[PDB]
Amino acid sequence: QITSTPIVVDCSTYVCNGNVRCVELLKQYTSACKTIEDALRNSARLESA
Amino acid sequence: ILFSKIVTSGLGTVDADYKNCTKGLSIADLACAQYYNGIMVLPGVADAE
Amino acid sequence: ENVFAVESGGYIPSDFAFNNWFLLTNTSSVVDGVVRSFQPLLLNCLWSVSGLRFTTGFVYFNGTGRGDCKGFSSDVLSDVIRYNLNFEENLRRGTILFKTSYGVVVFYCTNNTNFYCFVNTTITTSAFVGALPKTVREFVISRTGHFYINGYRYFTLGNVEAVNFNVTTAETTDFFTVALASYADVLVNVSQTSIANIIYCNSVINRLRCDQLSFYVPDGFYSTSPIQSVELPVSIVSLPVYHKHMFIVLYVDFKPNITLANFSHFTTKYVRWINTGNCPFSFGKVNNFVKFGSVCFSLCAMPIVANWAYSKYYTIGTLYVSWSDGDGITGVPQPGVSSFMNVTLDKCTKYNIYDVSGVGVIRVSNDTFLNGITYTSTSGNLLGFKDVTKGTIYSITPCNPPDQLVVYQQAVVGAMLSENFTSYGFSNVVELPKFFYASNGTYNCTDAVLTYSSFGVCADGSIIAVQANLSIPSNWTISVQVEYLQITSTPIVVDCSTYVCNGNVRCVELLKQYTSACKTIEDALRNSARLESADVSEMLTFDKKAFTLANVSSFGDYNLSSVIPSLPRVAGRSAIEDILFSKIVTSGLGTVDADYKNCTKGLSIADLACAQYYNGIMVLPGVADAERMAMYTGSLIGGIALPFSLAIQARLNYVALQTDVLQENQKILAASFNKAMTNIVDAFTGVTSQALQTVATALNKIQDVVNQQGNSLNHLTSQLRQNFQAISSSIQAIYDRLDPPQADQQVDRLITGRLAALNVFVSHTLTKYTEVRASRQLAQQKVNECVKSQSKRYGFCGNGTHIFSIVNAAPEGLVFLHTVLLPTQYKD
Amino acid sequence: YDVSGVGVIRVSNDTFLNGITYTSTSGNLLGFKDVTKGTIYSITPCNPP
Amino acid sequence: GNSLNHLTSQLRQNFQAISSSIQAIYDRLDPPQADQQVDRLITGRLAALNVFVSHTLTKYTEVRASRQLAQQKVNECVKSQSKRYGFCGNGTHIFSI
Amino acid sequence: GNSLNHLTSQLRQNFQAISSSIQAIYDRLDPPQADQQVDRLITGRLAA
Amino acid sequence: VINRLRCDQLSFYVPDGFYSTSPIQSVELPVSIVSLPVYHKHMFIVLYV
Ligand SMILES: *[C@@H]1O[C@H](CO)[C@@H](O[C@@H]2O[C@H](CO)[C@@H](O[C@@H]3O[C@H](CO)[C@@H](O)[C@H](O)[C@@H]3O)[C@H](O)[C@H]2NC(C)=O)[C@H](O)[C@H]1NC(C)=O
Ligand SMILES: *[C@@H]1O[C@H](CO)[C@@H](O[C@@H]2O[C@H](CO)[C@@H](O)[C@H](O)[C@H]2NC(C)=O)[C@H](O)[C@H]1NC(C)=O
Ligand SMILES: *[C@@H]1O[C@H](CO)[C@@H](O)[C@H](O)[C@H]1NC(C)=O
Ligand SMILES: *[C@@H]1O[C@H](CO)[C@@H](O)[C@H](O)[C@H]1NC(C)=O
Ligand SMILES: *[C@@H]1O[C@H](CO)[C@@H](O)[C@H](O)[C@H]1NC(C)=O
Ligand SMILES: *[C@@H]1O[C@H](CO)[C@@H](O)[C@H](O)[C@H]1NC(C)=O
Ligand SMILES: *[C@@H]1O[C@H](CO)[C@@H](O)[C@H](O)[C@H]1NC(C)=O
Ligand SMILES: *[C@@H]1O[C@H](CO)[C@@H](O)[C@H](O)[C@H]1NC(C)=O
Repeated sequence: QITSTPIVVDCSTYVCNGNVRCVELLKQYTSACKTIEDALRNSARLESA
Repeated sequence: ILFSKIVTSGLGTVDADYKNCTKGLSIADLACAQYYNGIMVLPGVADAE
Repeated sequence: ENVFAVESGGYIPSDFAFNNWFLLTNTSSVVDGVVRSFQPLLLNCLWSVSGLRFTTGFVYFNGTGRGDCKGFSSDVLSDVIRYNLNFEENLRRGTILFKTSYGVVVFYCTNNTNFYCFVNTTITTSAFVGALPKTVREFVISRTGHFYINGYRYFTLGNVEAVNFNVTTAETTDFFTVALASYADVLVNVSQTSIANIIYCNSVINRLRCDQLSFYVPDGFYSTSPIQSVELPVSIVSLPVYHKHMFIVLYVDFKPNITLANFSHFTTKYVRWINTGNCPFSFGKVNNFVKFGSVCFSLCAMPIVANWAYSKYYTIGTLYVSWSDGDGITGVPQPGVSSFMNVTLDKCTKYNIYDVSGVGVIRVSNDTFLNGITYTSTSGNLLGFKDVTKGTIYSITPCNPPDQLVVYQQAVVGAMLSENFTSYGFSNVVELPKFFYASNGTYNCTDAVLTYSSFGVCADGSIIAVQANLSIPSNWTISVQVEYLQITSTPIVVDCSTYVCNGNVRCVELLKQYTSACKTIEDALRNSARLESADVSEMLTFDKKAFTLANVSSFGDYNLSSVIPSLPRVAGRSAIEDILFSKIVTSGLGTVDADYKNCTKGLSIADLACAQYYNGIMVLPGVADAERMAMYTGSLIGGIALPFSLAIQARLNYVALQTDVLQENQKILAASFNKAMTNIVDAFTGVTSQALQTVATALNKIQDVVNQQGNSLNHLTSQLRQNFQAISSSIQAIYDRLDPPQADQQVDRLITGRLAALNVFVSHTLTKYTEVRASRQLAQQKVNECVKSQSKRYGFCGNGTHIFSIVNAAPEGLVFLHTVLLPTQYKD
Repeated sequence: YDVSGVGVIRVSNDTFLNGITYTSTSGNLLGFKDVTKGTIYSITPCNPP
Repeated sequence: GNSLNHLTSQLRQNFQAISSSIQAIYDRLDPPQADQQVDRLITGRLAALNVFVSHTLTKYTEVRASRQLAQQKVNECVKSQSKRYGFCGNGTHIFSI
Repeated sequence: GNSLNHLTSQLRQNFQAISSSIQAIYDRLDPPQADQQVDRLITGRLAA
Repeated sequence: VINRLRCDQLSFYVPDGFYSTSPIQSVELPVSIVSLPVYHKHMFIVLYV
């Protein structure tokens, strides 16, 4: 096996399914999105390089 | 032959093509079902070419 | 005067110092940190009125009464009025007057009756309200009636039309600025509970910054979903039924008389003096197509509660409902056959199709499925439906699915999309095999900077794919190239008990039942930190004599002045590293230095480094201390010095004998060296396409690497607010409210939450370390292959023919100053 | 101010205008103002690790 | 396939909310109680997402070893004759494609 | 040792459910509510 | 103290290293309260059994 296929997720769209009020409420979970999607983006970058 | 013998899994597609996704002409195939949840399968690094 | 011209669009001019603009709050003002919040900071007017012209003079929220606004004006309804004073007698004398929809209110304060403050009200009555703080200097009123002093909400007046002063200055020096404000939402750099500076969440890039809590943005492919329309048309689809209606109407009358009339479809009506109670539905909201099998109403319990001034509550009665689940009862917005089907295509539309409710864009589809009526994905979202009246199949695509942006030099250059039209103000759209790509570039560029797995984007945003006598150069130029490699991560350790139980002794004594939970966490952290310290400690060799060969005199015409580690300790940091450490903006989210000597001595309120220490998040001292790094790098520099230009000439000789060690060429190459050195120190200090772009990349990568640690730390220290479905977020408050039997049944939720939080944070740590390890091994390899040696491959040690390389300390990392030769000024 | 807790209370020489209760990101109180005298009392937990 | 299905199916469960659809919640109740409903869903979604991250990171670190091995095996047995038995197959190596 | 102990001890916690044991919880309640009770145990055990 | 630590390790041997610990707060504590001024109109509720 040489490579997986990199995946990326988008926090707010997954969690709130696009309800604007839910997204306004998700701001209270400080950095709760950042630390997920960063841990996916950086690994995808490493796999590509 | 290998590419024909190995069968993709209906649990989740692992390569997707987004450009037709928002056109609405048809009910979405599994790739756009995922894409409406923000799961965005990226193009594989090692293209067959 | 620090008074300013507000710019068109209501922006504060970015260099304003805010020297009295307190951040307003209803509670618990913060000490330090980046916050994202709504605040009244979009200004319709600011005018400065000096003591020469203090007069009585009301202001309405419609802006009438305003003075000569400075710089800009607008006539929208402002929501708030902010008064910034400069005269110390403040509100101690004179009075504030207010107009309300049913009377007049006046605020005054008196000591001789400290200044205890009172209100007079006429539809006449008076009330005690509070006491004047030591010096009011800024104060604010909301149109809804909240009154704020020095940022804190003291009382409410209800809705107010206009505000007025019976006030005069003490001296001709004095003036006050009055400004009409409305809410923006903003990112604020708070320090010492002062504002330092802000950014508005206006533009897209500012949306990113406003939702990464980061003033810097790295380069990379950040995703977003564009904001939806504030309003929607409504569509409804139903199965045809035999139509019949019942009104349910609740009548209220009182004096300090509730009745039900007559006490397949139905609807509900309700008709400074209703709550949902324990019912799993809300009166009125029942109309929103909730279902029941049957329903009964009687004078679960919905108490009807009168309020006075939002200050007293009186349960004037209770309505009881009983309901069965099932169908045949639904809300309907209006009261014998055939279903309505008001459906709008293309417009993003709230829908209730077959009692599945959502938002999306409905469209006609060419698909023809004989089975079914609604089609769903595995996630349970509605995808499409069949009009039973016709067999028409419709598809339910959500509006604004996520895009991916390309950010470079803190600008948006390009955007991948799933649709063929431009957006965001970009110019042209090209179709690539799996997506569209909008941008503003023109495709003349030939060299990318970002690599989307298999594509490049160049500075314009143009996507590019990537994969007889001779004109020998007459001369070879030298150039400099920079690599940054991360080499360590600063270990963190958590005291599991003091984090989870906050030190409350009952909680600590409860935690013991969570057998070995804390052990297997803190043990994983400790073991990682040991390994980190050992693996770095072993890597930093030394040799005293080899180091001592390094001195700036001992290099002739090649001016390494900025690299040679400074005279202290064996040494101090060298000038380039000094530049970097001053250049990198330290994170506002998580301080990764520590000093615990001060955290209890208490002379000043705890700064972040102690604030996160009280929860046990003990940042350990770094394993690669500055002095040791300087000593190592010095030993390397003296190693490569080991005549100083004669070794260089030996290399030039090898790469081209007859040209590159001619004395004139030697001198020229010394000049080229000094030039390149100067150009890079220029680029690091402030204001080339294969040179300074390397500097840009290294500064980006370093700022990124700092930022990602700060955010990992802030996740953990921010989950302490989260109440995990318990009565309240503070353990002490719970034990005050409950007897131990119920107290434990509540506190078990906080414990099972916070242990999840730690079992995540440990994962962030251990994966970060495993990413670092590969980098450290690679850096070691590059030390062996390309400073202590001469490279035998292009590219691996700079794009160029190898001559020599140089090593310096940097935030958690090493910088390699490679140098290489390039062909130049060809002759046939 | 209806925040209940345990701590050492100590007068502190730092002075501010804004606000009343000073709190960290974790929501622990770090110090409170005396409205009547303007001294700021810092709050420090007993037995930090 | 299993990893993606698990992730995209956690999205269906109700995590002790009244309903697994956010629009249903905001339709049925009044915002101050609907919020302390929806915070259950939000926490459950975040949990599942943070599991899926760990599936991805483990899969990457497991494949990294295999890739580095494959690059070693090619650097041997195609660019050269092999110099040992067994490493590139039971028998005496000649070449590999 | 500690790894495996931390695994096996999670069964004792009731995860806010009425009881830490499935038989008891399914005995004392009616199925359409015992089921959404035991949901809590399921989710807790999976996270462990 | 070392036994107090062992009781947290659930082990009779404690490998050499650095371990985090916290001393124990005292068994009795002064109550202290601070409040804004308010108009007072105290009421009793007294239940008799
Ligand atoms: C302190 O608490 C009060 C309420 O507890 C906050 O006042 C509320 O502020 C929001 C926005 O800041 C107001 O919402 C606005 O209402 C108008 C109604 O016409 C609407 O047009 C706007 O689009 C927006 O929805 C809200 O009405 C107002 N009052 C209440 C009772 O909610 C105040 O902001 C809080 N202060 C801080 C610093 O948090
Ligand atoms: C947030 O504001 C603080 C000041 O309140 C900034 O800290 C200062 O920043 C300047 C640069 O503008 C440095 O020269 C000072 O040494 C810093 N002093 C202190 C005490 O912090 C901080 O940099 C600001 N944050 C950002 C991202 O700009
Ligand atoms: C504000 O409202 C009052 C009464 O509605 C009116 O007299 C006044 O002229 C208004 N101001 C402006 C600028 O329209
Ligand atoms: C109005 O305020 C004044 C002082 O500002 C006070 O003397 C007077 O009693 C107040 N009016 C009433 C009706 O209490
Ligand atoms: C792109 O170009 C057009 C016209 O040149 C301009 O209106 C638009 O703002 C530009 N956008 C960016 C991001 O450069
Ligand atoms: C796709 O976009 C290009 C330009 O971006 C345009 O010329 C072309 O007509 C579009 N094709 C379709 C099918 O929309
Ligand atoms: C090198 O450059 C610095 C820059 O200020 C200069 O002061 C110094 O004289 C130069 N030469 C040496 C040998 O350091
Ligand atoms: C830490 O304590 C020492 C004691 O001398 C003091 O000099 C230093 O300034 C203190 N640090 C801070 C941030 O107050």
